[PDB]
This record gives sequence, structure tokens and C-alpha cells, in this order.
Amino acid sequence: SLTAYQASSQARVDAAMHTLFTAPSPELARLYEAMRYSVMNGGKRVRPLLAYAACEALGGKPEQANGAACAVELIHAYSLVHDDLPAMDDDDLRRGQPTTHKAFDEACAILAGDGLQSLAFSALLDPALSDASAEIRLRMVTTLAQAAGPAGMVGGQAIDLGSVGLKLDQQALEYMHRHKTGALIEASVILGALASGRAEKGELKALQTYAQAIGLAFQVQDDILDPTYPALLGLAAAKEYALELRDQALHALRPFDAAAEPLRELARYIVE
Amino acid sequence: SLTAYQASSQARVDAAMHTLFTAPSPELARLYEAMRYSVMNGGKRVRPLLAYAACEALGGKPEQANGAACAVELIHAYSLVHDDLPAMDDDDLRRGQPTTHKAFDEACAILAGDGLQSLAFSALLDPALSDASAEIRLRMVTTLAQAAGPAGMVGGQAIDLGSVGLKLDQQALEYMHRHKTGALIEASVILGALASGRAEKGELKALQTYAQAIGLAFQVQDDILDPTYPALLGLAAAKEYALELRDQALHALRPFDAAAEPLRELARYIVE
Repeated sequence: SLTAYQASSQARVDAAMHTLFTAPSPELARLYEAMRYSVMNGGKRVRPLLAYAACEALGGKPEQANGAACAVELIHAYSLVHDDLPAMDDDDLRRGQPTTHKAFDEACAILAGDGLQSLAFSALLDPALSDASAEIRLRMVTTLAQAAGPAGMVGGQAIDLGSVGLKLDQQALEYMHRHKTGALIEASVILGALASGRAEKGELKALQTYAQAIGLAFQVQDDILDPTYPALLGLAAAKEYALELRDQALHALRPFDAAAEPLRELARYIVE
Repeated sequence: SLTAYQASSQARVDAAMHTLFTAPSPELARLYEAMRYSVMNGGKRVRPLLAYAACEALGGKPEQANGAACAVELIHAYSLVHDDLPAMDDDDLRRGQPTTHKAFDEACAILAGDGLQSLAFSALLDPALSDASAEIRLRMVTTLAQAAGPAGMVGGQAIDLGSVGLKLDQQALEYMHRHKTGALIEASVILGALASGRAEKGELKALQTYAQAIGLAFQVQDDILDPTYPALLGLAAAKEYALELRDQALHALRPFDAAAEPLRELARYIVE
């Protein structure tokens, strides 16, 4: 069961993010309210969960990864605010409640997303949210900018938009997913690992292998619960593929002890 | 005359940014083209000029500030791409050529701006674009995220939007400008100064005083050439105020030697 670990992760990151959303002046209140609305929506905080779990897998205290956890959630939240816009996916609703541009307006939602990306970087380097060494933290910000930007998440979003009118094979679908969601999932694990201050070369490699497998497993399983994997492979083959990806993620964690159990539970959870 | 220094600054940052805009794959080509279109538009590169000039004022070689210069230009360029959108300012044209959402589409422009912000952070920490120490570079990224985000540039943009229907006095107008454009102008100078590796407490304070004065001077003079400063103060008083702000900027640079001449020339240039 992932229930207890999800609850602890959600509570920890929500409490850490609390301070980030108070406006320094009344003039800025609406902007900060719109950012709060975009993050404090009851979200499951899978990306924070991954950062905390990676940090603990390497012997770190989970709060060591607060900066990592806030950063990846803030990037995730900004991406959704922009994804919802009329020019993008055009959603009036998310999670049954109005999207940010509907509750506020389009301009406010564009700016809320832009400010959330900046806040993600601020959170990464905030001394109240962590304490890693300077060369380690350099790896942190570099990793987040690469994962979030035009060669990672934003790139994936652009590939998705560009895939309208095209007929994608498995390789093309996987490439798009690896960028659109895989990059930030991988950054979540790698940032958490780094936050422990204890992350070696071999451990990080195995955690990368784990992270890429769970990144795809999420997407394959999303399609199963709903170009898709069941269409390209067949439902039976897609179901099989989801289990294979989970097994790949688990196999990557074979070198680790019991402290990596939450990461194992997350992999199992995906296909349950 | 600022002519030679503007030319050298524009050339240096344009050459440094060149590499940042090649897509790692054909699937990402359109996104990278849209980002290139948004930056490589013949821009004057005032923010790069300030970073280079601040770096040289403290004895640094200008290319030491390439990371700073690229970062502030990329943040500036992203802000304009988003400002131009139909939900924001709604401009079909910029500089006489089509805006990014008109040359491409709205979704592509939203993503181009989002990717440019991420690229700004990557450029700051790129080893091919500079070489400062880890505690200095930490000051760099922290500064950029604060200046660009919801308590700086994005905040200013939100205040501007929120000032529709309100009647602003001078204090309110100045507050908005200090955020909307002042924060990034100040970050340009401070980042450049830091890039030298030689920046002391007193020097940075004086450079902050300089940067805030030129930030406002630009706005007051923009209004003169066109809520505005001539409306609030009277044309005569506004003209006077522009000269006062220039004089404040110059006075802040009194401790510095001849190496600060480009910063002095920029202050004089504003009101010429």
C-alpha cells in the first residue's frame, strides 16, 4: 500500500509550499492567489513523493528534499495552468473545479504559470527548504532547467502539438512521452537523490533507469484506464507492457536496501 | 556616444546565444525556430549591455558575463512573447514584423516563452558562457529568479493589468515600473557585477542605486517621447525628472574609475 507514504509526502510538500504563496504587497495579492489556486487544488503530489522517496532511498531525511519537492511540483503546476489555456488544450475545468483562467482570467493564468516557474527555481535554492553543498545544488538547478525546458517538458508539449495530423508509431509516441512527462519524473528522482548529499554515480544511474520506466508505465497505464498504447499494441499487449515497465523499474532498485521500499511501492501502485 | 559599446554588446551576446537555439532533434525544430524568432529580431540588447558594462566596471573581461547577458536577454525576450498574446496586450506586430503567435500560433508562442525562461537559467550556469565561483553563481540564479518572478517582473506585469480601472499616483506608478522593468534592469547590472568575481558589498550597493535610477529614467523618458509621467507631473516637470534620474545614476558611479564609463554613457544616452 502506498497510502501512508502518499499522505506523508503530500502533507510535507504542502506545508513547505505554504510560505511561498504570501504576496509581498497587497498590489500582488491577486497574482499570488492565482498561483495558490493553481497549486493548492488537492493534488496527489507524485513528483514530491518521488523526490522524498529518492532522498530517503539514499539515507537522507525527507525534509532535505523539500526544495526539490517544491520545485518539481511548482514546475508541474505551471505546466498545467498553461496547458489549460484556450490556445493550448482549452479546458474550462480541471478536477471538477474551474481552471485558473476561468476562475481568474487568461492574462492572470499566463502570468501565474510564468511566476510559478520562477518560484520553482527560487524554491530549489531556498535555505529554509534544504541544505546541500554548492556543487550538488549546481547539479540540482542545471537538472531542473534541462528537464523543464525546451529539450524536456516544454519540448514534449511542443511535440504533442506537432503530432496533430501525423500518425505516430511506438518509437515516436515514446519519444514524445519521455519529453512531455518523463523528463520531470526523472528530475524528481534525481533531485531527491542529490538532496541527500550522498548520491554516487552508480546509484544515480540505477535511479535514472527506475525513473524512465515508471515515467512510461504511468502513460501506458493511463491509456489502459482510458495515438495510444492500446491502439498501437492491442489492449492485451499494452497491459503486458505496463507490467513489464513496472518490472524494469523494480529490477533497477535491486541494489538498494529496505529504504527504497517507497520507490518500489510506487512502481507497483501504477498498475494496481 | 554609446554607439560602439552598444554594437560590441549586441554582437557578443548574439554570438553567445547562437548555440542555444539549435534543436536536439527534428521533432523540436519548430519550437526552437519560434524561440529563435522571438530573440533574433534585431533587438538592441540593453540588458546584455548593462551586464557587460557592470562586469567591466569591476575589472572583469566582458565575456565573463556572457552567461549573465544571455540570461537577462532570454528572460526579456520571453516576457515580450507572452506580453504580445491575445489574452495579454494582444499585438499582431512588434518592430514592424509579426509577433511570435502570429508568425507561428498561440500555443507555439506560449511554449516558446516558457522554454526561453528555462533556457535563461541554463545559460546562467552554462560552463561555455562563464566561470564564476559556486557561492557567486548561487547569488546569480537566486537574483535572476527573484527579479524575473512574481515579486519582480511577473509581479510588475500583474500590477500593470490590475491598474486598469484604477487612477495611479506617482508612488503607485513608480512601484509598478520598479517591478515591471526595474527588477530585470537591476538584475542585469548585479549579475554582470557578480560575473567579474570581484564584486564587493559597497560596489554592489552603488550599482543597485545606479540601476534603479536608470530603470525609472527609461520609463519617464519613454513617456516623454510618447497613467504617464507627463500627465502626473506636467511635461516640464517630467523632462526635469528624467534629467534628475540620470544625475542620480551618474552620482552613484562617482566612486568608480574610467572602467565605468560605459555605464555613465548609458545613463546619459537615455535622455539624449
